[PDB]
Amino acid sequence: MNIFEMLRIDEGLRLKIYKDTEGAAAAGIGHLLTKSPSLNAAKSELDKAIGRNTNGVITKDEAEKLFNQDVDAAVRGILRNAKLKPVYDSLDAVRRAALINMVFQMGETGVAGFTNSLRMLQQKRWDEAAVNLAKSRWYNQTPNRAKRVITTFRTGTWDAYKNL
Repeated sequence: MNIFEMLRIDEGLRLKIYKDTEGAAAAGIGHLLTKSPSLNAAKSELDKAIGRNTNGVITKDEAEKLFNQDVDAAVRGILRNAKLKPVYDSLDAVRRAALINMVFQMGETGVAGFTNSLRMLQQKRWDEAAVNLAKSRWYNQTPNRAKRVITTFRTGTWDAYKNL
């Protein structure tokens, strides 16, 4: 199990533009295209991202290419962030993947906002961090995914993804 397999499980794979959990236009493996409600705006962003006229459909190879770029961008996003880098550096390899998962899902700005949880993660207060991470719109909007991520932060193992 690794970060690509983990996010692949949480994001799924769609070879056509689709609305994500929160209405935004997305495609492939959780690749956010636009918050805009325009199907034309989303299509335009997809063509731009892929470099060709997709007409809203992409191949598996293209979904994966976008996926590699997005994971890479999530990591570098974490490493350039003053609030996130310290937390990331203090974590073991499995928990680092959990932090990357969150950033991939809600952006470094959103995650950097989980101030108290980050502090708790830094101090390695796993169970307190888990409780605090659950008191969020994030958890309430996407409970099944949030608990797999929270469980990963709490235990330091891949158990929450093992049964999947």
